[PDB]
Amino acid sequence: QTITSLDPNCVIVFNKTSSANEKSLNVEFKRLNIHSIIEPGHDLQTSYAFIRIHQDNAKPLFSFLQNLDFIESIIPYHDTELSDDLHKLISISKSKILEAPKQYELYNLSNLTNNPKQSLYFAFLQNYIKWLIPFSFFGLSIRFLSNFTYEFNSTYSLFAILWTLSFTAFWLYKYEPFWSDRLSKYSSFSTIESSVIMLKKCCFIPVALLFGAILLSFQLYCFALEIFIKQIYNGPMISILSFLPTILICTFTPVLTVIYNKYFVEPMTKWENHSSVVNAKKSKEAKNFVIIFLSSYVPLLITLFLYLPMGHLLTAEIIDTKRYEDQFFYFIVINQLIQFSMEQLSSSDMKIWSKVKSYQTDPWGATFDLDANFKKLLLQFGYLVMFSTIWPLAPFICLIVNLIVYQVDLRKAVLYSKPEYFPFPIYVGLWNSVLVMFSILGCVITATLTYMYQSCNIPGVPINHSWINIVLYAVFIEHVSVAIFFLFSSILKSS
Amino acid sequence: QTITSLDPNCVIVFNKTSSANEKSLNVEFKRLNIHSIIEPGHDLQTSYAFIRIHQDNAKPLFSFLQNLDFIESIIPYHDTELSDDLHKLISISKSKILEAPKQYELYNLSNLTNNPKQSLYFAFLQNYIKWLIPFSFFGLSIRFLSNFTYEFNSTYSLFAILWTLSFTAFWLYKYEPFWSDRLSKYSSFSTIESSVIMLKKCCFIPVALLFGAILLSFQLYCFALEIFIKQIYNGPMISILSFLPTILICTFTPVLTVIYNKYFVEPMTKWENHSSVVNAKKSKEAKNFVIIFLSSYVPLLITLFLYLPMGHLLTAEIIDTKRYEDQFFYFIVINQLIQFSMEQLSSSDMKIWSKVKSYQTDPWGATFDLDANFKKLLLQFGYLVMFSTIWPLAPFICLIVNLIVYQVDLRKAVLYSKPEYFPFPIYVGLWNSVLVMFSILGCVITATLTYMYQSCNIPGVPINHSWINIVLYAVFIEHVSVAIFFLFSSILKSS
Repeated sequence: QTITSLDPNCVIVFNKTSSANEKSLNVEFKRLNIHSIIEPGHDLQTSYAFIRIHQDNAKPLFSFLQNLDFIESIIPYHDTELSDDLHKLISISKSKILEAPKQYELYNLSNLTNNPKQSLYFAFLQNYIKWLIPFSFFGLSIRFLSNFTYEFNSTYSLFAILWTLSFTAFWLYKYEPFWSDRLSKYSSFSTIESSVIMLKKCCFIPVALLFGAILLSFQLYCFALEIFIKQIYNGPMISILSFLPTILICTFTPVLTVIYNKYFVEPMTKWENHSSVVNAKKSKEAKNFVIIFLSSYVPLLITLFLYLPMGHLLTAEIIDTKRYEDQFFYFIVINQLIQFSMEQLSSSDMKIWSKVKSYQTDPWGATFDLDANFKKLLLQFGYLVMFSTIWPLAPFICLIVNLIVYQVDLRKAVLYSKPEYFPFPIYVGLWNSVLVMFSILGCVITATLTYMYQSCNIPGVPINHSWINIVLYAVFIEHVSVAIFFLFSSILKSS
Repeated sequence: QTITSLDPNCVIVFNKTSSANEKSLNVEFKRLNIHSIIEPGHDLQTSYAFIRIHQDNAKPLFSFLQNLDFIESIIPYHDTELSDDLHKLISISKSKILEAPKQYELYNLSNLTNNPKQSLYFAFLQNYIKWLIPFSFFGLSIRFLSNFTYEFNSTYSLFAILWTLSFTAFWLYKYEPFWSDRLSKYSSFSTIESSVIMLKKCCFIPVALLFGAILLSFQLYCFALEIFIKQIYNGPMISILSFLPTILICTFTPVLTVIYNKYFVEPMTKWENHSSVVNAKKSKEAKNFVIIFLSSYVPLLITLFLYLPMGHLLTAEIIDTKRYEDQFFYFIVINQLIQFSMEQLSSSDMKIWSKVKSYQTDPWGATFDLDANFKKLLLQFGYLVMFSTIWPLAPFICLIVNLIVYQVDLRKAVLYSKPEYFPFPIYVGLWNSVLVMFSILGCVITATLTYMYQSCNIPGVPINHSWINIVLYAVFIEHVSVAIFFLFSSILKSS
């Protein structure tokens, strides 16, 4: 018998160190009911177990495997016909690439892959693209038909606020209920398988605040150094010194992140002692999102809320009128492009063996990480909601990047990602609250920015207002946005 | 057979105009299974039906009554043993009146009467008294031990904010879930027995805003008239003209609310066309709370936030240093006292007949109104949360009034109120959101008042700050309070 003729439904990868003992021999007798073949693993301390299971002899095998406690991992490998079906789904997906993804495609993927975790992220991306199409069209129209005042235009900002609140409410209370119903409704088997915890988690707030203060102070100092070298420093090599601010932040941020995770995030997450590992990973992601937030948006907020307004004060011991334009260009086009760029057995038996090996070793063969894929989308959303009023072409670039990212991620998560959910039944959370916070913050910042710079004294865009009126308007916009979001949430929840 | 020997468990009161037709005989024929006695009602167009039911022949009778559509009301009248037990419970309640009511008494009351609404209201009052006892002791201590600066003391204000947030969170997420579990857990029979509705309700927001603007403008005009009369008016009858402001406000508020209800609240509520009459009553109460809020809290807010600070500005075309003191005294002692003050058959057969008469006619015999009894408590809570920093004796007066009100309301709702829930099983909402709003607003107002008047230039208590810092502090306190409330809610909900 050969692996190809077997058409395995699952691989029981165990450490070959334990398979040196006859436990691997014993599990063969335990598998007297279903065919199995054992082959050496990727390394000398692993050995694959290509087995085929049905809906009948599924629960006993996993009930044994739970107590076996000598298995490295378990993968619900796709068989030949399922692999062909998913290849055909991908082939249908690649055609009409420029067109928005269609809902019925996601239903086929959810019925075939049976992965609610993938379905949730892909539904979020589909909703994002569908809502971004009208925003992209509106941005193009306001940029071209109303090119006279394409920067900080009142109508575009009203549309941005309304679109942000409506999209957040619609996703939270009209689509996410349906799609997350599949998280527990199907929940066939994730192959991975109280108040004191919340009290302990609250104790990390001062630590996050302190580290955010450290990061903010360093970034402010780096901005001061950059403005120094670019305005009032008269050295010969201007260009060479211009790289110092970028390398300084690009070397301090990873160091701060690594010390943060090594000494604060990991020990405190261990101290919390979460029941399930998924909760521990979610808590670590939530704690680590503060650094990402303060490293992604802080430079633009410093350039906009400070620098441009208060530059005239710091003349004693001419501001760049277009600094924010190129900064936003770099953070909305170049940065997203970079992120996309960096992120004796027979031939068929060897193909299956290499597929399992890629599932176990290669970075693209790792299991679908919903958190790391939601984080990039939410960061792009924050960029599109907080600063699209600067450049109305941000929705269009975001839409194009989203289409490319969707077409790449579908292929990766379907063909190469290690499966997690079996077809046969056997025995979002943080990114919603972060999305809501991003929506409110984006509405506030957009309204405040357009109040500030609609009649700004800087040519081609100081403020004809005071530091009191701006803050009062920001508070008013925050309150009105919260009220509008509450009304939308109630209206959509009643359905 | 006599009514006393019958010991009725329920009265089927039907209109005697319909009982002129032989339907009174038809229901008697249906009542061939359980004993029944029919007597003339309170008026010539009503007739009582003293009947006794058990858990067996109860559902068919009530299904007949539902199909009958000629009944006036149905009352689960207490029998002799239940009446004696409730009399004993009241007799136990009256003793230890000055002591806080005990939980086992409420457990006995809920087991005997089986009324979830009464249990909920009395649980709220019990929790309120229990939480107000330490606040009362703290107020006494700060008034007497720290009498030097008893007005607007920082420690008392911090305690007020913390106590408010903790009380709201504890009631919402530790006691209310348990007590409201009995709302549907028992739910034996209330004898009374979607997106378009929410959209239609939202259309009333501009109407409420317009009416609130009208009321606020009128109250501001009357405040200006009062300050003119008492400060810049040199007429002979200074005392007689002092009554005119109060007379004007007390005649304009009732006509304003009567036109509000007759022209706006009723037509719009009918337009929404709520399925249940309970929802209609709740919606009518919610819209009418804006007028009550603006009639109760605005004058003190006008006296504190305005008048005292800006009195010097309006000197041209000496402010009362104790105006707010006497106003708070009147609104926290006298007003609550006024509210409490203003709010051939045998002898036993006559007693039962008169009891049914009182159930059907007398105002104290009306069914227990949870909304009208929650509203008074919430208004007192709003006063105590917004303005107790002025006079630290407010918690003590509130506790005394609450104990008296509880001892009166237990007797009323137990002995005299018409019952709604049967023992045999047969086939809060607005005041929580209002409570949370009162908590946040009270924290904000207390903090702002303490900031303003701790170092006020008015003797015996202009502001050493500006109109910017005060608003900034108010916004900061609102955000901090909402964050603290969210943390408390999460901590208590995880349990």
